[PDB]
Amino acid sequence: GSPSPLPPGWEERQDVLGRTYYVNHESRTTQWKRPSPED
Repeated sequence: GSPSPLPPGWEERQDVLGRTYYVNHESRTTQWKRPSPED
C-alpha cells in the first residue's frame, strides 16, 4: 500500500486487468483517471 494524496474518500486501485482505476468510498464512484481536487 502506498500513500496517495487524494481527495477524502478516494483511493487508488487496480483490477486484475491492470488498468488503474480509482474509487470513492462515499458514492462508490470509480474513475480511470485521477480525481481533481475539487471536492
